[PDB]
Amino acid sequence: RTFLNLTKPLCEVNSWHILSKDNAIRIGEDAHILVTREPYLSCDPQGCRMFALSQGTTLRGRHANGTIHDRSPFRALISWEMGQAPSPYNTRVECIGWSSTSCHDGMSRMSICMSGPNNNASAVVWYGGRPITEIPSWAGNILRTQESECVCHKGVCPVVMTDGPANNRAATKIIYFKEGKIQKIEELAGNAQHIEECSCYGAGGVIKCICRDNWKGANRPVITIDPEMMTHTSKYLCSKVLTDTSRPNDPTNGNCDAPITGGSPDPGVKGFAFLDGENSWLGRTISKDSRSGYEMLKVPNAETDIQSGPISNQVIVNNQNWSGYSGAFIDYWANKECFNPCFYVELIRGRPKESSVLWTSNSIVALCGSKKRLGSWSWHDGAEIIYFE
Amino acid sequence: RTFLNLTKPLCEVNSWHILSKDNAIRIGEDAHILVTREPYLSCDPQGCRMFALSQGTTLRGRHANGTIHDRSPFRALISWEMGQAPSPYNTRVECIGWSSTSCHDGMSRMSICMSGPNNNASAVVWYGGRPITEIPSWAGNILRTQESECVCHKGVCPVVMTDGPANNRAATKIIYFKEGKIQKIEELAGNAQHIEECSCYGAGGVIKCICRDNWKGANRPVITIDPEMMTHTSKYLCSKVLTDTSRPNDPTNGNCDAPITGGSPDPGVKGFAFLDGENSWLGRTISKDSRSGYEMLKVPNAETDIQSGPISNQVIVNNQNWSGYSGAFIDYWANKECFNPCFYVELIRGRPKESSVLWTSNSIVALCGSKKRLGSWSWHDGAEIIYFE
Amino acid sequence: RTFLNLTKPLCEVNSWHILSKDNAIRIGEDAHILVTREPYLSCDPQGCRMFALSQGTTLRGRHANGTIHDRSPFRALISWEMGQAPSPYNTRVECIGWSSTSCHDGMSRMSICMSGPNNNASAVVWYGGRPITEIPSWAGNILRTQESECVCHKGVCPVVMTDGPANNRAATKIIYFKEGKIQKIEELAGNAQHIEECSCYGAGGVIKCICRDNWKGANRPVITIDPEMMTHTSKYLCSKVLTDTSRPNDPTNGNCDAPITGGSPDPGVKGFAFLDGENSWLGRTISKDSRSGYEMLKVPNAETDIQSGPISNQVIVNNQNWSGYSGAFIDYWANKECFNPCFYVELIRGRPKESSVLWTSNSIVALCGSKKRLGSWSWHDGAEIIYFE
Amino acid sequence: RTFLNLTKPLCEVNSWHILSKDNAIRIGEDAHILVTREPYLSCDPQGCRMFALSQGTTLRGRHANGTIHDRSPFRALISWEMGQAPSPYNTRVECIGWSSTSCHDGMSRMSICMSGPNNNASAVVWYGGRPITEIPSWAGNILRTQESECVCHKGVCPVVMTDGPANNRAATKIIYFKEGKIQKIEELAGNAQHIEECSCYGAGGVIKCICRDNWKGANRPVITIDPEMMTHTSKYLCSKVLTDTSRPNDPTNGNCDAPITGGSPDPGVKGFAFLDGENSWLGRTISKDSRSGYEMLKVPNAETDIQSGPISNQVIVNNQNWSGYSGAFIDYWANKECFNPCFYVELIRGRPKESSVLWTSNSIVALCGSKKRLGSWSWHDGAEIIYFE
Ligand SMILES: *[C@@H]1O[C@H](CO)C(O[C@@H]2O[C@H](CO)[C@@H](O[C@@H]3O[C@H](CO[C@H]4O[C@H](CO)[C@@H](O)[C@H](O[C@H]5O[C@H](CO)[C@@H](O)[C@H](O)[C@@H]5O)[C@@H]4O)[C@@H](O)[C@H](O)[C@@H]3O)[C@H](O)[C@H]2NC(C)=O)[C@H](O)[C@H]1NC(C)=O
Ligand SMILES: *[C@@H]1O[C@H](CO)C(O[C@@H]2O[C@H](CO)C(O)[C@H](O)[C@H]2NC(C)=O)[C@H](O)[C@H]1NC(C)=O
Ligand SMILES: *[C@H]1O[C@H](CO)C(O[C@@H]2O[C@H](CO)C(O)[C@H](O)[C@H]2NC(C)=O)[C@H](O)[C@H]1NC(C)=O
Ligand SMILES: CC(=O)N[C@@H]1[C@@H](NC(=N)N)C=C(C(=O)O)O[C@H]1C(O)C(O)CO
Ligand SMILES: CC(=O)N[C@@H]1[C@@H](NC(=N)N)C=C(C(=O)O)O[C@H]1C(O)C(O)CO
Ligand SMILES: CC(=O)N[C@@H]1[C@@H](NC(=N)N)C=C(C(=O)O)O[C@H]1C(O)C(O)CO
Ligand SMILES: CC(=O)N[C@@H]1[C@@H](NC(=N)N)C=C(C(=O)O)O[C@H]1C(O)C(O)CO
Ligand SMILES: CC(=O)N[C@H]1[C@H]([C@H](O)[C@H](O)CO)OC(C(=O)O)=C[C@@H]1NC(=N)N
Ligand SMILES: CC(=O)N[C@H]1[C@H]([C@H](O)[C@H](O)CO)OC(C(=O)O)=C[C@@H]1NC(=N)N
Ligand SMILES: CC(=O)N[C@H]1[C@H]([C@H](O)[C@H](O)CO)OC(C(=O)O)=C[C@@H]1NC(=N)N
Ligand SMILES: CC(=O)N[C@H]1[C@H]([C@H](O)[C@H](O)CO)OC(C(=O)O)=C[C@@H]1NC(=N)N
Ligand SMILES: *[C@@H]1O[C@H](CO)C(O)[C@H](O)[C@H]1NC(C)=O
Ligand SMILES: *[C@@H]1O[C@H](CO)[C@@H](O)[C@H](O)[C@H]1NC(C)=O
Ligand SMILES: [Ca+2]
Ligand SMILES: [Ca+2]
Ligand SMILES: [Ca+2]
Ligand SMILES: [Ca+2]
Repeated sequence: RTFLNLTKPLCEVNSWHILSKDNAIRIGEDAHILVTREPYLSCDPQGCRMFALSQGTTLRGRHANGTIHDRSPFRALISWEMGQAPSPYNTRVECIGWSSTSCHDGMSRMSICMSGPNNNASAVVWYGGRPITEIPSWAGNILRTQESECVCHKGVCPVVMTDGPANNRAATKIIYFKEGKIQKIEELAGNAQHIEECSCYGAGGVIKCICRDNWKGANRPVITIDPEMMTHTSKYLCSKVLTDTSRPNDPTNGNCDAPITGGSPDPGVKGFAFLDGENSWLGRTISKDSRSGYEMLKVPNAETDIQSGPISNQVIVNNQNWSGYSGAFIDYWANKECFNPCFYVELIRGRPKESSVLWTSNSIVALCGSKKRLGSWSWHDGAEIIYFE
Repeated sequence: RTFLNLTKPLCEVNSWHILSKDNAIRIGEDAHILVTREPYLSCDPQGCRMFALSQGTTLRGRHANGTIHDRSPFRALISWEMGQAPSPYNTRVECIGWSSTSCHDGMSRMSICMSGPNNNASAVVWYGGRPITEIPSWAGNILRTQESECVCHKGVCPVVMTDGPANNRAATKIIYFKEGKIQKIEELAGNAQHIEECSCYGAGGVIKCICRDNWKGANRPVITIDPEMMTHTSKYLCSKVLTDTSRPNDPTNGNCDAPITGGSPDPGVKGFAFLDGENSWLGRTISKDSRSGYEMLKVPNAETDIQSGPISNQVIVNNQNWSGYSGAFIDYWANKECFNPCFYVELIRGRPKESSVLWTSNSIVALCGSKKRLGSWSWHDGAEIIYFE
Repeated sequence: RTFLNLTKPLCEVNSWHILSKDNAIRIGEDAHILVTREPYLSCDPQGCRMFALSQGTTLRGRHANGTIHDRSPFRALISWEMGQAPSPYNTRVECIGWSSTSCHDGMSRMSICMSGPNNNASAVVWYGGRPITEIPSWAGNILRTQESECVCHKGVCPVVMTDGPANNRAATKIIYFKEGKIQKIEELAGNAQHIEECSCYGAGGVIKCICRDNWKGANRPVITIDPEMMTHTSKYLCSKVLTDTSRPNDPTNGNCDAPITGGSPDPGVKGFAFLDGENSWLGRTISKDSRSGYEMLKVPNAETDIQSGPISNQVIVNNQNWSGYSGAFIDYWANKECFNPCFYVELIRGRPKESSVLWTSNSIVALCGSKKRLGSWSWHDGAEIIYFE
Repeated sequence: RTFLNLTKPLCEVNSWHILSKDNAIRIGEDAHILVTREPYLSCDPQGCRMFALSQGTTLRGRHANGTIHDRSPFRALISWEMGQAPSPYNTRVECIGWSSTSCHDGMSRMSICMSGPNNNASAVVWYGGRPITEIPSWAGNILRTQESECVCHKGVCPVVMTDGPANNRAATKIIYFKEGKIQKIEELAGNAQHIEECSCYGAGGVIKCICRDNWKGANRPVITIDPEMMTHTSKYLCSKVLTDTSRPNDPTNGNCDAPITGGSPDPGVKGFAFLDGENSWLGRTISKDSRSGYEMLKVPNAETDIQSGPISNQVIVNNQNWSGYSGAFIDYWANKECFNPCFYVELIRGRPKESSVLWTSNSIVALCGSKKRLGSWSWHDGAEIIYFE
C-alpha cells in the first residue's frame, strides 16, 4: 500500500453502464433494512462500498414514523458491501452524526460526521476507524459537509464544509487533512456565492467539486482545488444547461460568475458533473421543479462556454419516478490508465412526495463510464408504496 | 497462486452422491430469503459457491408478487456459501442484470450480467470484483448468456452468448476473456441451428458446452471449444435419448447434425450432459412435456452414436415433484487426479405451475459423481405450497 | 499446522465448569432459528464450534410441523461458532444427511453424513470441506454413525458406523480414515452385542468409545481403539451404575462382558463417560425412564470394577426439565499439559414429551472438567412452551 | 503484537466528543435485538467492541418478559463490533454468566464470567477464547466483578471481585492474571468499606478503579493498583462532589477515608471517574435519587481535596431521560502520545422505571475526551415506549 495520487487523466465516456443497485425499499418491505438518506459510494484498494446516514431504525419499525426529519442523535454514517441493502446485520458504523464525508487515501479510510444541536454542532474526523480530530462550529448554524466522498492526493484529503444560513451568505471552509489531522484551513475564495454538499473527484492532479448553491443559483458552483499547493478557486458552471433543482427553463446563455436565479419551490438538491472539456457530463433531475427523474447530458465545454448544450443524453431514472441526491465517486484503484467517472443517484421514497406513509427513506443505483455506445433503461426504485399502507 | 489448466481427464461416474441442498423455500417461508431463479454453482481454489438471479425482493415480501417475470431492473446475480439459503444478509452481489455467467480462472472470478431493455441490453464483464468491459447488444433482441458457470484454461475463459429471436435463427458468439478483457470473438459455426443457456465443463484441454435449441431441437446442441487455439465446432448430441423439455418420444435414432423436432407445449429448458465415450451421462426432466422430475441416464457414446440408449438411471427428483433448469460444474481444484462431474437442478416453486401463490422462485440441489454404486432418493424441494396460501 | 497426536493424559476432574449454552429455543421463539436435533461440539486449532442436524426449517416456520421425524431429504449437518444460536445466517453446511460425525485431525476437518432411504442410505466423507469418499449401505438398514465428534491420531481418524436392526443384532464397522480416504475397515469384535451412537475421546494414545446398545443393555458398551495398529476390542462398562435410558434400578453388581437388561419404555439414548481409573465420570439422565434431568457421577474404576459406585455427583439439568442426547469432546489444542474432558447435553423441547406444539427441537449446554470444587446449578433449556402455543 | 504497557499519560480533556451510539432499543423494536444490561466497551490493537450481558432472548420475544431479573442460566457475556445493535447474528459469546469483566493485554483478550446460584457461584477465566481457570465462591454470596473492562500492563491484568453481602461488610479480592492464570490474590486493603463494580483505567504505570459502595457511601471508593509490584491501596474519592446514585445534596466537604451516608431510594450504581490532578473528571447521573440524566464534571484535584468543586460541566443525557451504569475504557492502542479517556453510559429502558412493558433492557452511548471546547446535546436512547405497548 501507498498513498493514491491523482496524476491519471479522466476516461473518455460515451455512455453509462450499471455498476450497482441495492433495491433497499423493496427488500426493506419485509427484511430488516435500516431507514436511510444522503447515500453515496466510496472505493479503496479492495473494491467499493455504499455509505448513507442511518436514521437508527428499520423501515418496517414503528420508529420509521418521523424519518422526514434531518437531524437527530440517532443518525450515523454506515457503510456496507456494494449491492447489498443496509440491514443492522451487515453495516459498519463509520461515525455518529447527521452530515458526513469519507474517502480512502490509499493507506486508510477517513470518515467525518457532524452531530450536535443546530447552534453547536461538531465534526469528529476518523482515520483507520479511530477518532483523530474534533472541530467545533465556527459560525453556530448547522456545521455540515459533502454527503458524498472526498478525494485524496499524496496523503492530503481536502473536505469542503459550511456553517451558517441555508438561505443567505454562509461561511464555507476548505480543510486539508492528512491521516485525520488538520494541515490547513481556508475560507472560501472566488465567485461562488453559496456552497453546500460538494460532489468531488480528481483527475490530472486537480480536484473538482460541483456544489449546491441553496441561496440564489439554479446553476451549480464549482470549486477547483490544488491538493499539493493546498489552494482553491471557485465560480459557477458556465453552461446554459442548468443542473440545480428547482430551476427555471434553460436561458440562452449561462453565467460563469454569478448565480442565475429562478425556479420554484425548492432552493436546491445535491448534484454533480464531470468537467473535462469535450468529455464533459452534467447530471440533473428531469423535472425542473421536483426531485423526479434523472438524466445524464454530455455538454462539451460546460465549464467554459456559456452557450454549451447537450450532444447526447441518457435517461437514468424516468420522469414518472422519484430521484433525489446525486454525487460523484471514482474507483481510483482500478486497473486502468485513466480514472473512469461514476455517479450514484439516491432514490427517495415516502415523505414529502408520497405521504401515504409516515417515513422517508431511499434506495441506491450507481453507474460508471463506458467508451461504448450502450443502450439504457430506467433504474427507478421499484417498490409499491401501496404495500406500505 | 496459478491459472487453472484443464489438463486432467474426467472421473469415471457410476452414480451420483449428494453435494448440497439449500432448502431455500422451506426456510424462506419464515427467514428472510431472496426470491431467485436461474441458479447454479461455481468453485474456486478455496471452495464452492451457489449463484442465482435475485428478484430484488424476499419470498414472504409483498414484492414477490409478479416474480414469474424474467427481466426487470431489480434483478442481479448474487453468490453465497454453498448449502446456505440466499438471504439479504449472506449474499454477495456479483453484477446487475437478468442473464449471467461466472467462473474462476485460478486467480480471480469473472462474472457477467446482461441488463437493459429487450432491444438494447448490454453485458458488463466483472473481474476480481471490478467492472472491466461492457458489450453492446449486436442484434437488438435480449442479449443473453449461459445461466451456469463458464470454464477457464491458462487464463482464457470462453463464454457463449446469443442475441436474436427465441423462436428463430439467432446470432451466437463465442467470446474468449482473459482477466475480463476480450481476446477474441467468434460467430457460431457448425450444425447447431439455435443456441441458448449452454452448460459447460473442461477435461483434457477441451471445453464442451451442452446447450438449449429453443427453435427446433428436442436434442441438445453441443459446442466443442479449444481455448488455446480459441476455436470451436458445433453439432447436436447424437443419442436417440432426447434431453430437452418439451420433447417427443425418443425416436429409433437421434441425429448428430440436425435437430430432432417435436413435443408440446414448451420450446426448451436449460440442461447439460457429461460426454466422455463410455463414461457419458445425460440429465433430463422425467416428464417429456413439463418441468417435473429429474433423471440421470448413463448413455454410452451419447456424443457419437445415434443408437445409444441408457444402461443405468438415477432418479434425482421424483416425477411427482417440480424441477427446472440444470447445469454442469466441476470443482477443478479438488485434490484428485481427475475432474469429477457435478450438476445442480433448480427446484421451481410457484407460478405458473402453482398458481395458488403470487410468486415464482426456486431452491437448489447439487450432486457429484461417484465410482461406487450408491443408493438414492428424491431430492425434491420439500416446501408445502398450502403454507403460503 | 501438524497432525494431532494423542500424547497427553486426561486432566483430573473434580467438578464441571460451564463452557457454552446457546439458548436456541428462547431465542428461536422470535429470531430466525433453525430446527435441529442430534447436536454436539468439536474443536480445531482455532477454537470450538457447535454442530447439529438441521431440519431445513426454522422453529417458528410452518415447516417446523412434523419435525419429530428423524430422516428426510431436508436435513444437513450444520456447524456454527460456539455459543451462538443456529440461524440461517450463521451456520456452515458441513454435509447433507440425517446422521453425522465430524473431527479435525490437526490439519483439516473431516465431516461424514448419511442420507437416502432406509434400505439404500450412503455416507459421503468430506475433508477440508470437499467430498472425498462415498460408502454405500452394507446391510440395507439405515447406515448410521456417531452423532458426536470422532478423534484423530497422527492423521488417522477412526469412525464407528452401524447398519442393521435397531432392535436386534446389527453389522457395526470401525472405519479408519486419513484425509477422507479409507485406510482399513474392521468388523466389530468382542462382547458388545449392539453398538450405536458412539461418544469417543482420546487420551495417552488410546481412543475410547462409549456407545448405545439399543438391543439389550441398560449398561453402555465400550469400544477401545488403537489408532496406530488400527485394531479394537469391545465389552461393556463394568460398573453397576447403569447409564442408558430406559434402564432398571442399579443392580448389586455390573457386568463387564454382557448386557444388563430391563427398563421401560425406551431402548436407548446416546450418552458418554470419561474412563480413567480413579478419574472416571459417568453421565446419565436423572430419570431412569425418561430423557429428563442430567447428572454427572464420579465412579472410580467404573470401567473395570463391577462393584463401583458414585463418590460424588453434579446435577447438570434438574429432573423437572427435559434433557436428551449427550456426548464427549475435547479441545485437543488447548495450552494445557493434559486433555481436559468436555461434554454437552442436548436439551430437547417439543414432541413427543411436549405435544402442545407440532415440532421437535433442542438447545445446547456444554461443560468441561475442573480440578476445583465448583458450585453448580441447573442448565435447563429455559424456554416457556406456552409462548409457542 | 506485544504486551500493552501503560507507559503514557492521560490526555488533556476539556470537552467530550461522540464515539458510538448503538440505538439498540429503537432498532430492537422490529429487528431481532438481544435484550442486555451491564454494557461496556473494550479495545484491542485492531479496534473497539461493545460488550453486554445478554438475557438469552430478543427484545420483541415473549421471553423478554421478566428480564428485570439480574441472574439466570440464560445470560452470557457477548461482544459485537462497536456501533452495531446486539443481534443473534452479529455477537460473539465471550463466556457464560451474569457478572463479567473483559480486557485485552496486547496479545489476547481475557474474559471472565461468574454464574451459578447465589450461594455457590464460580468464575470462569478465558484467554484467547479458551477457558484457562475456575474460581469458586469464597463467601457463598454472589461472587461478582466489575461490569466493565479490566486493564493490563506487561501481561498482568488486575481484576477486582467481591463475594458477600450487598448491604454489609463483604469480601473483596484483587486477582492478578497473566494469560488467564492467577499470579497473585490479595484481600482488599485500605479505607474503602464496600467494593462493587469497579471502573478501571491505566496511565503512567498505575491502575485506578473507581467503584461502587453499596453499603454506606454516596462517595465512591477508589483502588490504586500497582500492576508491576501487584500491590494496591484503597480509600474514597475526596471531593464534596458525590457521584454515586442515591446520594444526598453535595456537602460542604467530602471525605477521603469514610463513606458519606444518605440518599434515597437506591444503595448504589456502577460509575466511574478519571483522576489526574487538575485534569480530573467525574461522571454521575443528574438526578441524585434516580438513574436519570448523566453529566460530566471537571473537578480539579477531586482525588486529593475535600473542598474541590466543578470548574466545568457537560450534559451527556438530559434529566428527562433514563441513564444507568457507566464505566471507563481507553483505546490504549490509539496512535497518540497520551491515553485518551472514554466512557459509556448504559441507557436503561423498561422496568422498574417504565412498567407499561414487561422487559428491561438498554442501549449504549460512548464518548471520549477532546482538548477542544466542543458543543454538545443529549444522547438519550431515543425509543418511544408507546410503540412496545
Ligand atoms: C455549547 O456547548 C459548549 C461546550 O463547549 C458550551 O459550553 C459549556 O458552557 C457552560 C457555560 O454556559 C459551562 O459552564 C460552567 O460550569 C462550571 C461548573 O459547572 C457545574 O458545576 C456548578 C457548581 O457545582 C453547577 O452549578 C453547574 O450546574 C449547570 O450544569 C449542569 C450539568 O452538569 C446542569 O444540570 C445545571 O442545571 C446547570 O446549568 C454544573 O453542575 C461553573 O463553575 C461555571 O460558572 C459555568 O456555569 C461548561 O463548563 C462549558 N463546557 C465545556 C465542556 O466547555 C456552551 O454552553 C454551548 N453554547 C451554546 C451557544 O449553547
Ligand atoms: C503517482 O502514483 C503512481 C502510481 O503508484 C506513481 O508511481 C510509478 O512511477 C515510477 C516512476 O515515477 C515507477 O517506475 C513505478 O513502476 C510506477 N509504479 C506503479 C505502482 O505503477 C508515481 O510516482 C506517483 N507520482 C507522484 C508525483 O507521487
Ligand atoms: C454447590 O454445588 C456443588 C457441586 O454440586 C457442591 O458440591 C456436592 O455436595 C453434595 C452434598 O454434600 C454431594 O454429595 C456431591 O457429591 C458434591 N459434588 C461435587 C461436584 O463436589 C455443594 O454441595 C453445593 N454447595 C452448597 C452450599 O450447596
Ligand atoms: C413520480 C412523479 O409522479 N413525478 C411527477 C412527474 N410525472 C410526469 N411527468 N408524468 C412530473 C413532474 C414535474 O415535472 O412537475 O414531477 C412529478 C410531479 O408531479 C411533481 O413533482 C409535482 O409534485
Ligand atoms: C409435479 C407433478 O406432479 N408433475 C406432473 C407429473 N406428475 C406425476 N406423474 N405424478 C406428470 C406429468 C405428465 O405426465 O406430463 O408432468 C407433470 C405436469 O406438469 C402435469 O401433469 C401437467 O402440468
Ligand atoms: C421433565 C419432567 O417433568 N420429567 C418427568 C419427571 N419429573 C419430575 N421428577 N418432576 C419424572 C420422571 C421420572 O423420574 O421418571 O420422568 C419425567 C416424565 O415425563 C415421565 O416419567 C413420564 O413420561
Ligand atoms: C427520566 C425521567 O423522567 N426522570 C425523572 C426526572 N424528572 C423528570 N423527567 N420530570 C428527574 C428525577 C430526579 O431528579 O429525581 O426523577 C426521575 C423520576 O421520574 C423518578 O425518579 C421516578 O422514580
Ligand atoms: C445538515 C443537513 O441537515 N443537511 C440537509 C440539507 C439542508 O438542509 C440544506 O442543504 C440546507 O442548508 O438538505 C437536505 C435536503 O433533502 O435538501 C438534506 C440534508 N440532511 C442531512 N444531511 N441529514
Ligand atoms: C434472458 C431471459 O429472459 N431468459 C429466460 C429464458 C428464455 O426466455 C429463453 O431461453 C427463450 O429465449 O427462458 C427462461 C425459462 O424459464 O424458460 C428463463 C430465462 N430468464 C432469465 N434469464 N432471466
Ligand atoms: C439414523 C437415525 O435415525 N438415528 C436416530 C436414532 C435411532 O433411531 C436409533 O438409535 C435406533 O436405531 O434415534 C434417535 C433418538 O432420539 O432416539 C435419533 C436419531 N435421529 C437421527 N440421527 N437423525
Ligand atoms: C451479580 C449481580 O446480580 N449484580 C447486580 C448488581 C447488584 O445487585 C449489586 O451490585 C448489589 O451487590 O446490581 C445491578 C443493578 O442494576 O444495580 C446489576 C447487577 N446485575 C448483574 N450484573 N447481572
Ligand atoms: C407518528 O408520530 C406522530 C407525531 O410524533 C404521531 O403523533 C402519531 O401518532 C405517530 N403515529 C404512529 C402510527 O406511530
Ligand atoms: C409474564 O410473565 C409472567 C411470569 O411467568 C406471567 O405469568 C405472564 O403471563 C407473562 N405475560 C405474558 C404477556 O406472557
Ligand atoms: Ca439553488
Ligand atoms: Ca428445444
Ligand atoms: Ca439400551
Ligand atoms: Ca452507595
